[PDB]
Amino acid sequence: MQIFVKTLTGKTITLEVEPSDTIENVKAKIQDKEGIPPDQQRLIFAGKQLEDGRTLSDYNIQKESTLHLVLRLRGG
Repeated sequence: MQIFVKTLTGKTITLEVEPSDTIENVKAKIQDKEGIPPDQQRLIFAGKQLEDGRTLSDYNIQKESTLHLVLRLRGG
């Protein structure tokens, strides 16, 4: 399944992942493309932060959805 990722810079990028992918493996995909360490990024959906070791299936995230990519800093 594919989806779109939106950052604070208003950048939109599409990623290919499996519904059984772990928040880790997925972060790895993000790091590989954005080169941003996973320890500096946080992923949130449905107002909830994804926990490490869990699969997407855990979080009813279906195909073609918008994921929120937040950096280490909460904001300005």
